[PDB]
Amino acid sequence: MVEIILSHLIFDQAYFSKVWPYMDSEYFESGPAKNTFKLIKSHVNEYHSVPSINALNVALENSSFTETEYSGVKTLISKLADSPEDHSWLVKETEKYVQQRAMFNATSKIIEIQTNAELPPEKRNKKMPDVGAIPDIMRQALSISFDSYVGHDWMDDYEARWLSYMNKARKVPFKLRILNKITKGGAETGTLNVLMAGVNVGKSLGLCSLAADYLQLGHNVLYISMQMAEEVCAKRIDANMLDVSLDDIDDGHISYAEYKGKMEKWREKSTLGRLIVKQYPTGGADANTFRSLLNELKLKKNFVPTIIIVDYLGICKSCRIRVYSENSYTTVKAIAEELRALAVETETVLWTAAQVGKQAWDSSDVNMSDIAESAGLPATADFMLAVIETEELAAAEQQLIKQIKSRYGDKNKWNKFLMGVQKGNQKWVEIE
Amino acid sequence: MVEIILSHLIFDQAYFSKVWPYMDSEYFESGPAKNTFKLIKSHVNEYHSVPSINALNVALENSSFTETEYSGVKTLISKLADSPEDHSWLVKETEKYVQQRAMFNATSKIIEIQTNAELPPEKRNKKMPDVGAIPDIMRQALSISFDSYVGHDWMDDYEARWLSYMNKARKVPFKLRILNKITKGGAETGTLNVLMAGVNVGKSLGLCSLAADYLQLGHNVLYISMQMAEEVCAKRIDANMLDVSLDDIDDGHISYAEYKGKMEKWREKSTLGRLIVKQYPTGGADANTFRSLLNELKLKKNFVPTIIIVDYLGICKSCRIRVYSENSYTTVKAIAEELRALAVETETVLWTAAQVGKQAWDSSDVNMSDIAESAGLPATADFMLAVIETEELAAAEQQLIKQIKSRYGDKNKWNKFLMGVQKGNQKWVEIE
Amino acid sequence: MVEIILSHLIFDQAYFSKVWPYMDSEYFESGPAKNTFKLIKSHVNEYHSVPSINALNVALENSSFTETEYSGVKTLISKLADSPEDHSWLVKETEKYVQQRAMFNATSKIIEIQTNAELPPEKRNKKMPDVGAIPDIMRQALSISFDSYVGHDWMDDYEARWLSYMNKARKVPFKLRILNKITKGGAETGTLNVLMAGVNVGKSLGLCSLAADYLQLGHNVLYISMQMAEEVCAKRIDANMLDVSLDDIDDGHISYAEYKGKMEKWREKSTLGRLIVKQYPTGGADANTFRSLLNELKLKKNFVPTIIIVDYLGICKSCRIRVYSENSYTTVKAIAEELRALAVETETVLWTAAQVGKQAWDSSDVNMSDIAESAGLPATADFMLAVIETEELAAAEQQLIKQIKSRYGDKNKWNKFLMGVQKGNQKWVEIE
Amino acid sequence: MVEIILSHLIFDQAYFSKVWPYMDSEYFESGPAKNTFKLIKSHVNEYHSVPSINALNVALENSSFTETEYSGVKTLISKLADSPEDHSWLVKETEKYVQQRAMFNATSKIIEIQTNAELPPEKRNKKMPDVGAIPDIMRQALSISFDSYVGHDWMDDYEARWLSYMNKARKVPFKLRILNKITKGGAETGTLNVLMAGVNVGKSLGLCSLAADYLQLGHNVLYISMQMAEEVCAKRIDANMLDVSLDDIDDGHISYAEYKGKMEKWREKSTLGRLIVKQYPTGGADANTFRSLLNELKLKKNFVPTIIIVDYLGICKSCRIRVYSENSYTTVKAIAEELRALAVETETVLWTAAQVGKQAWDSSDVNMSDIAESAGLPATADFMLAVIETEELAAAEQQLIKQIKSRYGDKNKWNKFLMGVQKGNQKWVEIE
DNA sequence: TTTTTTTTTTTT
Ligand SMILES: Nc1ncnc2c1ncn2[C@@H]1O[C@H](COP(=O)(O)OP(=O)(O)OP(O)(O)=S)[C@@H](O)[C@H]1O
Ligand SMILES: Nc1ncnc2c1ncn2[C@@H]1O[C@H](COP(=O)(O)OP(=O)(O)OP(O)(O)=S)[C@@H](O)[C@H]1O
Ligand SMILES: Nc1ncnc2c1ncn2[C@@H]1O[C@H](COP(=O)(O)OP(=O)(O)OP(O)(O)=S)[C@@H](O)[C@H]1O
Ligand SMILES: [Mg+2]
Ligand SMILES: [Mg+2]
Ligand SMILES: [Mg+2]
Repeated sequence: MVEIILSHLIFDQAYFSKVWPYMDSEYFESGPAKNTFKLIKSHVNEYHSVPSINALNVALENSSFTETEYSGVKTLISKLADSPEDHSWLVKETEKYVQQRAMFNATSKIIEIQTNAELPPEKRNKKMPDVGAIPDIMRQALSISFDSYVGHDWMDDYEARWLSYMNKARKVPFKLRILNKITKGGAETGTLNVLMAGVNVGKSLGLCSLAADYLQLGHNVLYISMQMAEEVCAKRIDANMLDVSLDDIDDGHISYAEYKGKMEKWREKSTLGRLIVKQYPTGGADANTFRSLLNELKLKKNFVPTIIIVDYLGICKSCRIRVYSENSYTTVKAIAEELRALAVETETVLWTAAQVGKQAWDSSDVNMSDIAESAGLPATADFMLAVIETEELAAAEQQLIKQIKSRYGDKNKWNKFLMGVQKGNQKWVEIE
Repeated sequence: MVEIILSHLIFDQAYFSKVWPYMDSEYFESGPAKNTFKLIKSHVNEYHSVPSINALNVALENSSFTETEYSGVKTLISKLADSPEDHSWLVKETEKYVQQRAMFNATSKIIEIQTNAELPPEKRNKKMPDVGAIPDIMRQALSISFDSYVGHDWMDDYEARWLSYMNKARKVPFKLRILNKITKGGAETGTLNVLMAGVNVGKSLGLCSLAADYLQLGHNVLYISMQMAEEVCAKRIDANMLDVSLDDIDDGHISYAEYKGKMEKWREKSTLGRLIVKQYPTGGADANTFRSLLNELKLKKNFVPTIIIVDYLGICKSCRIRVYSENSYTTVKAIAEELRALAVETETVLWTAAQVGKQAWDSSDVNMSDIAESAGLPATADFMLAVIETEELAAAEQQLIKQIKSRYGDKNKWNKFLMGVQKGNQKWVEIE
Repeated sequence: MVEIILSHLIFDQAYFSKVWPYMDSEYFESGPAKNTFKLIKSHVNEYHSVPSINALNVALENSSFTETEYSGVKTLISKLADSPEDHSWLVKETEKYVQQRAMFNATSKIIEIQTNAELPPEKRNKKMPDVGAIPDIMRQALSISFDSYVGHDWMDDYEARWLSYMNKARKVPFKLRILNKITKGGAETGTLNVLMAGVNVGKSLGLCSLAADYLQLGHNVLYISMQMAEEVCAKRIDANMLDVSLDDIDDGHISYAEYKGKMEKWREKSTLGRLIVKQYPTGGADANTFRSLLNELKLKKNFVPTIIIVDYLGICKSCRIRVYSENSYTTVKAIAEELRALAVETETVLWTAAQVGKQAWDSSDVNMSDIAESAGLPATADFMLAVIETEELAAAEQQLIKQIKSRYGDKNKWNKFLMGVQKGNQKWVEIE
Repeated sequence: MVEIILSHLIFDQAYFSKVWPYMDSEYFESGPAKNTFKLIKSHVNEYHSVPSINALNVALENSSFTETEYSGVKTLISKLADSPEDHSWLVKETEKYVQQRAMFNATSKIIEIQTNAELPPEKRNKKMPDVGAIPDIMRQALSISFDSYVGHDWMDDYEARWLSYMNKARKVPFKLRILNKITKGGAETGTLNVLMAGVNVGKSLGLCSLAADYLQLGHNVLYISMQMAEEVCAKRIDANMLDVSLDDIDDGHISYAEYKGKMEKWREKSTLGRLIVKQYPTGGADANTFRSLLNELKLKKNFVPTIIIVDYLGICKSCRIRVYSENSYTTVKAIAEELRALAVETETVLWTAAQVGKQAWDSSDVNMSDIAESAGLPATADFMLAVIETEELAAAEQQLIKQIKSRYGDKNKWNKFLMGVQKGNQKWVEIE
């Protein structure tokens, strides 16, 4: 029914107002229909009005396509004529036609991706998406229903807004009291929280301590280590949970009986979730890789995480920018934005680590301007905490956590407090 | 390869154990292959054992099909032979075949769903799923593999992680008591270890001493040199091992009797490894060149290294970044990441050296901020030591090895420790 | 004998382990044999084992091949069969076949090289080697035997190392005993030696004196002067060797009989080499230019230098770097690395010059931190020297040398030795 | 080409004496060309003189030739003319022909060697060289050049070098006795010479003066100005040459009659050169635009300069630096290198100006350390005169010339000298 | 040819 759609795009102002915002060039044909719609779209972009038959003929004469295409477009334009119709049958039929064409294009692209990925490398016609984003494309084929959400009205829609304040399902409480106090109830789902410490100051000890604390509070935690292996992170978690020093495990001061007893005692407790550690090579995982990991975890292991942790965003690969194409600023900003998009998609608290510049190392204070790889990371991150350690603090078994970007509350209040990091047990303890 | 799959299902046993749970009748065909697999599955369900060829013939006789296909099935079971193929290739090829067939089935299913949706509701099939199920089932076809483990589970896999604590399987001792003490068992496999010092301060001296100590502990050590050539390194090793000064070699104070006698005395030891010294042009070798070198070392001789000593990573080239496309920071970070990836792939301890800045060449203390080239090298490294030499230290044949970074222990317990350095013998001795 | 080679690759473990590491795809043909070897090589790379017939004709042959290629590969794979042949005749015949194919490929390559170079520019197919490097390709093709020579085994190659020690077949002695007692026999072959003096302090008087000494020692010397003309240097050499003041050759106090006669005196001496002087514009000569000059000298003048003296390292250009960089650190380091690579490739002692920092001007002592252009140059140099004659040594015709970096020995043993400069004769004399 | 070669062997003397030693029978053909050269070689041997074309015909008349050869030889002899080609093109073309024929013969010989090598050992030719001789044979093909001049060969070019010292082939006098005294006969070709303008001491006045003394000595001078127009610079030149004060021209004291009379008086003198003034915008002239200007002047104006004077080094731009700066050190160092490269490649004396440090401005004495361009100009400059002005020197109409860097001669011989600067006529006169 | 981030280096 392409002829009817074009005719009522021309000879119906009411029809054009609703269907146009959604009409696209890939929904008609590879011949006369697409060319006619391209003519109409160019005229609309140039004059912001629906062209007439004379305007279409003039644009057709000032066009460069061949004789066959010219004749087809001329016949199609000559066949366009308004008919007595009703707005509803046309809008519903157009929605059905657009949905069918979107599904057809999506399945054609799916077949193309499958037949392209099944090719020897270096001859796979790059810039074509991989099989990993096969379902997502189909998800885009179903989100076309002529029902775009205009937005949220402050006065018209306030009961629904008020039924989001006492819900509190968005906030995931910590286990430390100070972190809950500064965040006013803990971190929120669909966010990107960051730890900035430097090199060998913490920043993975803190992530492991957070993972252990969330695990004790009945949470499913997905640790993703882009550098350290799976047994080192698991060893850190074991040291945190079992209250056994990493030196004791290395020096064999803990027996198999004690280890088994502690593990079974933790297992028999109802207030304990599941922690899963996954390792990827440095620069070999992205947002799409994490989504594939999420899907295979949900299917194979029936594991649905809420506290997804990534060891370092700077070590991950952007899923949109080719490697080493853009500078550190753009690449890191894109990676952080994609991670935040993943977090809001799966509705999980995302925790990450970030390096500071060389000038901030061995300094008694770390500012937000000391971020290493990009200034956009603080802009695209919900909460950031700076971990500072000096010789005096190290001798006191304490670290100073400074609130650098506090989006859940006022950062001026409680800006710097001293945590009791214990490096042997990979644990954070409070001083209150 | 359905014939191979069926033959190794009937005959091979470990392949049957690994591949049978991930087998469905929809993966094979709609003809003789499907019928044969159905017969095998029925037999294995009746009797919990793999059938034989005579059993297959009996099942065909008692459980019959239409002769049209029955002839094709009986001629299909005439070629299944033992054919002792290797297990890894067979498993990988079967996995690829089942993944391809799953993708084909998912595409056909989504096409059928789309076709059914187009049909009017009066005559549309009821067993077919709705269009909304198209994405998820596609995901069900994306995550199909033979990997029963998707990650590391803290509570599920408490066993097989305690084994890694009893038997280290990662630690490699240092032959020096101070380094073992500050490392708690020595450097670990799949790690990048760095000695940082000023120009001609003794980066090669320390690396040669470590190589000699590893060689005395029955280790395969591969010394790759982008500079310093080859012979020069073997002379340093000879000075360390044969207890002859460098001046003696270049002044002719050692006879061929002493040299050959000491070499054969070392050869008679059963606790001696192999030391291959390889030379590459400065800036003319990368991680892939190292992988090719390892492959040719494994082929042309029975040499698989456990220690890999790269003389200086700064004078290597990245296997991803084009030459001089990026600055020092990005290139050196990429080189360090590639070297660590090589280390984790080969499960070897990779030692290397790095230069310090121009400002630290005449300083009694060297900080992590004094690293030359990238600041991401300390981030990528697993263990970094700073070699400091001053006039007072040189007057006593000693250096000031300082812990810059340590993923093996707390860097503050023994941060700075004096080490006697015999430059004539190119040897590190410990003060006792 | 391609069929026999492939058959015994598939069906012989000993033959495979003997001949596979020396196999290349450029040896068989441009038809079925090359495709079969590609399949075998891909299988061995992927699974580290020799493929079987089933793996070849099922798991691998189902790939992107045309009908003719598919038929040829099928026929060749079906024709493969194990044949009983002695495993001393097979290896020798395979080695002969490989050598013949390498020679054939080299001949075709040099024919293509000549055809390309015969064509006029703008169509000359860059990155293809010039006509000068025809003999090296043929020589490489000649030495294509199946001998395992990967690196320098420490225990297996101590005989050759001792031969190198006793022959001292790396040292090139100086004519000055002071420079021989600190270098333990002079400079080594594959080395980069540097002089740092300042502005109008030396830095070419020293290079000219070293060239004159090497000329008197029978060495072939190549003086590449980027900053000085081909004649300004020669005249300095004449002043050094003829014991005539540099001013006397300008005012005219030396008669032609003296000049020609003194020259004839040197010519009659059999311990005199060639000091060929070649000038390049300042900033217009790289390592590739020097290689072209070496090839031209070898072909035309039959001149193979043992000493290469570049008048100034910092006014050359980098062959690897394509876009000029305002950062002097990277450019000078790249130039030094390329020069040292050239030196180790040609086994020629390479002397050059470096500029000291303005702070070091009129300073009684010059440290290594006074290097001006780059801090990477001292890291790549094998031996550096500093000239620090400020004001009083000039009145006594003296120059003090500090020995800033010494890779031939301990630089703290004889740090200063107060060389006897003579600027009129442009030479160095000892203070014995 | 063979016809031309034989014709100019018969009918020329310089061509014969130049190309006969490099002429062989195998270089021509297997029919007319080779036989005809054989006749020339035969006659050149029995009678040591070039045969007459009739004598060459007499050789054909009296020689063993097959009917076809004898005819072929007669036709070729009748086809030789005494036409006059240019010598350089003839020598170059016959060299190329000889090189191509030698390469073809060597390639055919190595192919024949390889073919003979792949033959039954019992059955092969003994005279054919072994395969190992292939790389040497090609070398003999590449060692064919009518004239070998790769650089300056010491002990092989001493007679030519002496003719350079006596004839002062490189020196260009100054017309000022003091400047000739300190340069041992003037500046040299292929050099960069700069004057260190101090505190508002000067701006082009000196370079304009240098553009008059060279003009009076007969040299072609190209004055490139950036901060001035052509008319203004030529007005400064007129002031110096016509003895008219600079302000007198603007005021109008000098009339057209006197101006034209003085100009024609200068034109009558045969000891006068040509001055070409070219203007470029500030920062819009790198030392690659100057090459284009020289090419245009040579092609169109036939003006090949011996002196090139650039108004100001700082105003110039680097050919390949992209980013320019009003007063940046990196640009000045690059500009100096590019200008000196231009001087070397054009064999011209290049003069320019640069600013100095404020300390050099306040202090009457100027140190190389006290220079705006440090380690950049006193490294690429053969001569650097420090022209500074003092109120006392001003009151006496003088300027103290100090010699800060003299590659030509000893810097301390005559370092300080007083110059009679006239600021009105823009002139330098000597002081008794 | 400019523009902007980050780093590293060096010169004043
Ligand atoms: N095995 C161990 N035993 C004891 N202490 C350890 C051990 N590993 C690490 N530490 C301590 O933990 C501190 C911080 O460890 P990490 O969390 O790995 O630092 P980091 O910031 O994550 O390292 P990078 O540079 O970001 S990869 C170190 O400085 C050590 O003091
Ligand atoms: N060939 C040698 N003969 C004698 N002593 C040497 C020799 N090479 C090095 N040394 C001594 O050992 C010290 C360190 O040398 P290396 O370990 O080779 O240098 P490095 O720290 O690797 O730095 P580079 O690579 O030379 S910039 C020197 O400063 C000397 O004291
Ligand atoms: N013709 C000469 N007569 C006498 N002494 C000279 C002569 N040329 C140079 N010198 C002296 O030689 C030294 C100059 O060093 P050179 O060997 O020319 O190299 P350089 O000048 O230091 O290099 P740069 O980059 O040009 S500063 C000074 O001590 C001069 O006095
Ligand atoms: Mg970390
Ligand atoms: Mg080194
Ligand atoms: Mg010089």
